[PDB]
Amino acid sequence: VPVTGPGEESPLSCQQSELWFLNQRAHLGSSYDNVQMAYRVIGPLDRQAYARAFEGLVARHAVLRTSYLRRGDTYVQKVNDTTGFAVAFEDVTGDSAVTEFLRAERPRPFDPADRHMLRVHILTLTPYEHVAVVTRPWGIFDGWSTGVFIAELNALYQALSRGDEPSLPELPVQYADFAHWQRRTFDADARARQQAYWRAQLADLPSCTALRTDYRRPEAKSYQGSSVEVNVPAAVLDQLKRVSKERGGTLYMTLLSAFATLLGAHTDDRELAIGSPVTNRPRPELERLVGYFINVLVMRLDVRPEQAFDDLLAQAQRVTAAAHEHKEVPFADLVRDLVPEPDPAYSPLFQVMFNLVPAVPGALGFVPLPTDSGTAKFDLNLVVRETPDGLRGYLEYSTDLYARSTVRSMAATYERLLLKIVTQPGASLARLREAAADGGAG
Amino acid sequence: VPVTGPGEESPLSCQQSELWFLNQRAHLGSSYDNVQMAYRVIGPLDRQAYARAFEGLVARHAVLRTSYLRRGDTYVQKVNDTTGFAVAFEDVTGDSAVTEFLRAERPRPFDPADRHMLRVHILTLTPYEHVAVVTRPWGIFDGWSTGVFIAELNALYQALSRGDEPSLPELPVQYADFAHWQRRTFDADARARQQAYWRAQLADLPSCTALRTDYRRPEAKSYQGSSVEVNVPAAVLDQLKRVSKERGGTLYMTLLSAFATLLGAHTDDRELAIGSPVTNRPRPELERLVGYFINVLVMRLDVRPEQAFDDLLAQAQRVTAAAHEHKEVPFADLVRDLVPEPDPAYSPLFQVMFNLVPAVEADPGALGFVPLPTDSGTAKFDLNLVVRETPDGLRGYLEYSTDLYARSTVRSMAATYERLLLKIVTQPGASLARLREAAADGGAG
Amino acid sequence: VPVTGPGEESPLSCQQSELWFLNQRAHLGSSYDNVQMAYRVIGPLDRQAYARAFEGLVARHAVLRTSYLRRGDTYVQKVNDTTGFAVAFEDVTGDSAVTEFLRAERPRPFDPADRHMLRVHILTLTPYEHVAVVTRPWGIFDGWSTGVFIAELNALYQALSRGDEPSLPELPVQYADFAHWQRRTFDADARARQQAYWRAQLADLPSCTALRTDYRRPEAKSYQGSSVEVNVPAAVLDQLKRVSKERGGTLYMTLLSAFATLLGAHTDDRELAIGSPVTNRPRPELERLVGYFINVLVMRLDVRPEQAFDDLLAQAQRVTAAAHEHKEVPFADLVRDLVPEPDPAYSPLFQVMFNLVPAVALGFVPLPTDSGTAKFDLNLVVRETPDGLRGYLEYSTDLYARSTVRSMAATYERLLLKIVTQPGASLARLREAAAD
Repeated sequence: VPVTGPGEESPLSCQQSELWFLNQRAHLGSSYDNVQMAYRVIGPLDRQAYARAFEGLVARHAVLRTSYLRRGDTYVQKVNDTTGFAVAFEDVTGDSAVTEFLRAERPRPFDPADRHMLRVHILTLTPYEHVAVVTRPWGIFDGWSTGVFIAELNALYQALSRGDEPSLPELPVQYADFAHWQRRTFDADARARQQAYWRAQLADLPSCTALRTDYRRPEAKSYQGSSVEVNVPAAVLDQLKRVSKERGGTLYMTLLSAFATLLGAHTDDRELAIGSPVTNRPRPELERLVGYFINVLVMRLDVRPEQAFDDLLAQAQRVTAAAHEHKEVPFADLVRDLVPEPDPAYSPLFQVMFNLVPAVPGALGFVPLPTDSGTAKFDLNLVVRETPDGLRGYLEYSTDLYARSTVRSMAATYERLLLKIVTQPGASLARLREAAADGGAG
Repeated sequence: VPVTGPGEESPLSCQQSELWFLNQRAHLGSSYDNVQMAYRVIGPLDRQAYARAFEGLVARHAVLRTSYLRRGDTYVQKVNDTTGFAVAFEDVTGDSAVTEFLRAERPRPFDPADRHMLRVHILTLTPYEHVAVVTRPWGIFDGWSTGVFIAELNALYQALSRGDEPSLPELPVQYADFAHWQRRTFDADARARQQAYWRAQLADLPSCTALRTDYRRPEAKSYQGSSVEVNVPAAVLDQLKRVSKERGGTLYMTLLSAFATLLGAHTDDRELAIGSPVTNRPRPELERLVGYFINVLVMRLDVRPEQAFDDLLAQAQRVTAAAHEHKEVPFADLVRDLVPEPDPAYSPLFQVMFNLVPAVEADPGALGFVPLPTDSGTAKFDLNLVVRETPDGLRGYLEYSTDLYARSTVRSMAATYERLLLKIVTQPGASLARLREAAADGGAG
Repeated sequence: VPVTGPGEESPLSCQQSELWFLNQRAHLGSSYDNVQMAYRVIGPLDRQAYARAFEGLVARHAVLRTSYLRRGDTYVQKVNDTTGFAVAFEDVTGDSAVTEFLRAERPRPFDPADRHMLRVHILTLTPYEHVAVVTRPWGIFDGWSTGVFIAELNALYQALSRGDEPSLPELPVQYADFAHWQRRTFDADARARQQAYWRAQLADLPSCTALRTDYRRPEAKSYQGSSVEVNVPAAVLDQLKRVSKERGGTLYMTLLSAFATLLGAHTDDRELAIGSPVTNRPRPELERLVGYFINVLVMRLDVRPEQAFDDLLAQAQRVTAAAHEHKEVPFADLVRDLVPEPDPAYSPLFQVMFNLVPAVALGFVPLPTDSGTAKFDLNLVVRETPDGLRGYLEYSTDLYARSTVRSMAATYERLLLKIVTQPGASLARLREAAAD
């Protein structure tokens, strides 16, 4: 129930603890992690209608028009009005101008005192070719909100291109409403409970996994990265679904177990810590809001190589079930508590990350543009998503520690490990790794 | 209508002029064109039922059990009974072992007098992983026959795994009946007319296209090569279909015009010759038969760079419509008549080929099928673009001769083709030079 | 003595009975058996001088410019001049490009009427890195001639690069003179005697060795294969050379006995036939020529498991000594006279081969080209080197997986140790000891 008005300074929610200005780094800059979306629109596009669809979308969701101000040693959020938001138009000559503009437009800084938190550009190449650029600061909204945003934008464009009017269901809940409702159902007792659980769980855990890289770890992190591409056939994915369903688990647990099995080849550690972002939407009134509902949990797994994959699956199921009950406390709290002195040479509390993204006549075609920022916050980052023709995704690595060929071999090993898990229903981790290694020179 | 009795010799069809033993090469071997088809089976497979499904496939299609006997200075085809065919079983440990076994199995020779024209291997890895291998000589059946083969194989296996009896459509006619009908439905006047048309159409054309290559052309072709992949997004494919249907043509003409536009950047020739295999199944009955129904036609296009792409599209539509009217005479006869002595350095009458493959059209304990790569390492032409249309866009590969090209040049060619399709979509009235310049914003490859 | 004039036609030698076009296979191709020879040249290389070195090398050796003409039911050889030969230059960027170019270049055909029997390519990678490629058909010259070829090429390049004059030993005779002399000596009586000896020696022998294979033997050989490496330390090689000396034998006999001991674990037969190429240059004048002097002889050994290794070594002594007295008759004639109707499933008269080859600014790094070809079931080729024994075990991919062949190679390397330590043990005892 709405408890906010104009000019109200409302407290930040639990998930706004890492927006963009609370994670400053001296050697990187203040805007190194701006999130940019680039698309190519193919077909006869009405520029004015499409821009007015963006304006209506910004006026609909209140997060895109929210500001923040410093209040002593903490920060607060403030809601502005939609006046002053305009879609910029530029004429470009070819793809070289487009890529130069994309490269020179993302790193321009956002400010907490800025009144609109969205920048929209429409680049016109020909009357049948347009590029839409959406860039926003970190911590504004997540991938689920990105899908909602894109679907709503498509609906608004289809409605508004003609003489019609925007016709969408209203949003009874604003983000500040969710913040207040969460904050009143959140006390020192629950915070202390979850911090105690996570300090007990992350006990006696090495500060950095013994990942045998290619190049010796630098004394300081440069935060430069790249990515290799991952593909899994649809038949293998269907068999993985069948395997997971009859074992009592889910697909995420199976893929996390496979990732843990892969990383056992690059380290001799008995325990492995992998970070994993989860969504926090515990209410039927929150599947349409555009906002940041992502909290990172750390998963600990036992990767002894003489055990069966079934035992690893059961352990991963138990760990995942336990972790989902204590996902309220922010990760930054755990970083501050359990890591007093962070070493600039590696990330705190984990160095690898696994992320399963949720699925989800005059027409227009949309081809996403390649957006490779070159940033890698951790040593490794496997982001995969379910698709009708199998599993698609990529593996992001820090360029200081690994060579491209080794990361390619790792991705191929993951793809072969999934098949070997499917086809060998009783093998051990070492047996599965040996079976996957027979790739025919890769 | 069926006009052949059991154990009757029948004449060869026009498309059977390209089998494998009528086109031998001294330094290459008789089995250098063997076609191998390997795929992986995931799930609980009944090996014996699958072998019986293969045997039923062999017993159902009489091309798979047809011999070729020499009568005078020509050949005739005889159909045998299915007895003698068997599936071979091997236990294989690993995937590199599978690759070595596949490389060893493919070049094994086939004989024209052999009673069956098929080899089937089932390789057991685990009780839930098998590899099925099918090998045949060239000229036995084509890709549409491969689709029919796979579909009826799956149907037979579903019928046989449980204690049922197969329910498959009865085949109206045999391939020998088709050959007899084709022999009756011409009195050598149509053949002479098609000779005349193709002799007039291909006249005054250079013997070899003046393509620019990385390496110098040897005095004798080696017939080795590899390929690089081609990928086009589904949105671009849909917009290409929209444009092609607006212009009144088909998608094949648009893709062929795009290929002709790409090739004009690597040659100073004003006019190109591109060969393309086409299907000739001119009755409803033959549409489900397993056999060879393919002929190759040479496409002659004018690629002057100052013309609009619409003019090239119209010319391609005209040429393609004209070529499909004279597609019954074999390409080998054209080579014999127009190229009395062929230069061993290059292939006759064309050196680049374009092929658009027709598109291929849920139990709880079902089986998964994953195709396995088959890198034959062969190259019959300088360049060979093979693409097929899929629900997720356009898939294919660009095959090239390793006597002439490095891999980076062919990668650049494929990327330029993929960019050219998009630039064709987004720029209606641009010329060929403008299209090439717009597509050239790809970072030098 | 030279008995050949310009433009004279000479008869074919006995060793020329297996060139490449007298042994064609229909399904394989005429050029499936070409020999490709690639090296890497590191340092500042004068390319024109090195090509001129190749031209002078082709002019020096008359086998490289010899044609073969059909006169009746047989062939004759004619020597041409050095005009028409040239080195081909290419700019290549990368190593995968070099590999692909090498794979493309080898299978190009050779014709018997060609004036030159070589193809030389110089691939420029950088102005300080080059790749030299030499390709020839089968039956032109052997490994001894390859060593002579390389040494003389290097000498010519060293002489020509620094503006000097070439100084090479004069060739006393030419290969056609050797063929003329051979026709005079081995005419009608030695042929009959050797044919009778080989008919008596290879009688009552199984058609095919009953080896145990991973896969079922196909109805027709495909001639595809691979290989695995074989490595032996120098101390072991020295001990083997010593233990051969105490018996009066040589290293070849000891290695052949060890190879036969290895094969007895995979076969239940009491008799083995092993083929082995043999050098035949029975004159001082023939030691420096470039040509083909190789013949294949069949060695028949008894491998009963209760005998000691000493008895097998003595039997190898006897058999090897007896075979070298009858090495003039070609192997093809023996196959024709002994195997009238060959079986396409296997090779004639033997299926396993053992080949021991004799031992041998800019830096040179060879580029190993694996052809993927196998003419027999198994083929052990070992080279003697200062650091030990180097070579490979080539196997047919129709019959064997790689793991079995690697296990065989490791067992052979261990069996050499077991032979060195205790030569008095039986064959079964050494087999059990070496299986660990």
